[PDB]
Amino acid sequence: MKPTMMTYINEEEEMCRVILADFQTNAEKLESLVKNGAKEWLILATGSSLNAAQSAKYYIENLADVRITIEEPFNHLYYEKLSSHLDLVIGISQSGQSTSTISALERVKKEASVPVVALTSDVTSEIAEFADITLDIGSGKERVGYVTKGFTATVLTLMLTGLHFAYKTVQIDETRFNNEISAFSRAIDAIPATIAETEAFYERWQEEFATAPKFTAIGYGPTVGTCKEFETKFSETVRVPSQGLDLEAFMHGPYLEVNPQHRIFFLETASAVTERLVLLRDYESKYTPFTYTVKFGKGEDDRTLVIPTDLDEYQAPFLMILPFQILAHHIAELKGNKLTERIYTDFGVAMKSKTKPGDYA
Amino acid sequence: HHHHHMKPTMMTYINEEEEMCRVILADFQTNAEKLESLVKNGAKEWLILATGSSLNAAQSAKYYIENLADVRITIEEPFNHLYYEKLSSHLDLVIGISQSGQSTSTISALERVKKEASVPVVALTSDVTSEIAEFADITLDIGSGKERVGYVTKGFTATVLTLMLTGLHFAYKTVQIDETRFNNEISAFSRAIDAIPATIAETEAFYERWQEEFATAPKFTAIGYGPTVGTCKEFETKFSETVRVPSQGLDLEAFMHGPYLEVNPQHRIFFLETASAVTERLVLLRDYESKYTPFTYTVKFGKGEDDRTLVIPTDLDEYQAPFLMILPFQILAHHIAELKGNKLTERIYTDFGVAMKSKTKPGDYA
Repeated sequence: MKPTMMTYINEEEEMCRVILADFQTNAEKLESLVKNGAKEWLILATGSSLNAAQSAKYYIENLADVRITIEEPFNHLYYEKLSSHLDLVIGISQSGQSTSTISALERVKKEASVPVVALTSDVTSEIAEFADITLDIGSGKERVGYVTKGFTATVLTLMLTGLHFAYKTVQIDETRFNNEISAFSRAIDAIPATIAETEAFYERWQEEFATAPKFTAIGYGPTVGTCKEFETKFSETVRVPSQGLDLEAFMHGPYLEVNPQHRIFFLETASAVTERLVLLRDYESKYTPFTYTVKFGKGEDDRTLVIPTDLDEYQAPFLMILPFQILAHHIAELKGNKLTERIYTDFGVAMKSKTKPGDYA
Repeated sequence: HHHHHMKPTMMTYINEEEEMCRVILADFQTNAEKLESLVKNGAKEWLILATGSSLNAAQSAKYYIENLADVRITIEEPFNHLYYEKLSSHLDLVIGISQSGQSTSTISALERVKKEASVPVVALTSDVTSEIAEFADITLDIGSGKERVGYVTKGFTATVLTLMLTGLHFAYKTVQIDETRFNNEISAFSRAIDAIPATIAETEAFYERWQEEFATAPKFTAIGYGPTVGTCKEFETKFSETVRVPSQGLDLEAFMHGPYLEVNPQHRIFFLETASAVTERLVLLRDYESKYTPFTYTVKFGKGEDDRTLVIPTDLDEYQAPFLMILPFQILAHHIAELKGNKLTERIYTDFGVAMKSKTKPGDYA
């Protein structure tokens, strides 16, 4: 039997337990390159790796004295200038085989003396050549190309690395450090219940998904990274048009597209701007009956998928993606998309975007 | 006087672009000087705060400006910026852009910058008397006048041109390009403006040739790279608002890390082709996807391979290209929307901006 996305989703709980138990050693490796701190970071990543970076960015910036810029690497190589104020560069590629990410790091290594870290699931892959250190996201080899556990591993590894960096640079104290670890431990404990809740939600609403012509996920701040990975996952698997959007970006064009067949997910986190999400959900629910909320802790009705733990908005993207990983798989299979039958398998090599054929079952 | 049958349409405003651009070109040195008065010691790090079509305009002009001047431009969504971003210690200039000047996100993000930092702030808008002007040191007019259709066309074009010409003048004034280059750039934009009517006509011919392929299109994609990613984002905004089927503007290489797996034989895919270091990558992708959807099209300058290419009849380089490369899509958005029966003069969701707290006032729409 070939693995499926569910194979890997079911492996996330233990994988994250291990990452949380062992994160200080990778963080120490990174810290040793920037012993006086590193105020300005550049992350070079594409696809789910870029979405992972976007998902972790504000958690890191909230705790550490750090500003993170995230750039698509092909664009970066050919069109961007390097900042003279850069203190650390991180390249992220789960496979370590995306040519754009590799090539962008090579350019940074050739042009600047800034420390370069690679983050990957295969520390012997091609990306390692152009980094001072190469760190392991802790996923192992994921043999389904519609990445689930590897995305989650990247997000958690980034967050915990930033957490430790904040502590080592004396931006937070031991109590805050430990309380953050406790939050992640509780979230990991909630993974099976989160899977169960998503199963229940899917079973309840499956008739609304079978012929849905369009999906949209709306988030804000940290959860824009979750919306981008929703987009990537749904596009690749469900294969109907799917969009992940910032709440306020939505208000300057996308709202005009809404029709009564749109299926729209609202990602709700506790924040200074939640009232704006509530206004928009109430408004759009008048025009489409196919609205859903994903949120933490509390729920009000059966159109809300309640993740049974509490995370703050910065931590939230670690677990907020999980329901969507599952829904992408289940809705794709419902539509008859047969996800173990691979498609466009010659593309990465033909297009010069991958060093090798995908190592997928 | 409201006359229901005499309302302006997207075509009204498209048809005003040529004359509007002549006037912008005539007068560009004045706005540029106003900006330059705020950054006399130089300005290497710029932040542009803008949303929607204003953001897409910034993205469309960014690499033109960076190619001529030793400047780095960061473009940020203003709501997100206000609530989630830190300011760089190294920022030299902030530009807020809003065509109406009434987008609360952009206004509030500038307010934060005015309250927290001493960095000069410029606002670019069609209405210099609007709310955005409160939170800028100087407020510059994009030169469009009042556009009373929500699906902006001329205003978008005015913003891209105003940004490019401002950056051109900045580069020349600061002795980063020579007089020959400065004058050659003005001539390139003048030729492009003069090519607007022919570009309209070519787009009409292309639309007439392929309209049957657009009528029942369920998904559109536009693919670009470097400068033309801005054009792709404005394609996405315009098509989503008017044609109202899922419409995506994508970077060439980003397409290769997820979107390619969505392709099916109903996808209508536009390839934006400019001369560049990376055009061979676009050729590879077009040839590959043409095996899996029959609905492929190219938009390019100068000359074209076949009748599935829309040929914009002037010579613009890749950095200048986004000024004119949007024009065919503005026309196509209109025409395809109307073909689909979408009745664009019938306003929709008109309570939204005020109810959602994203606009300070109702839209001034015909």
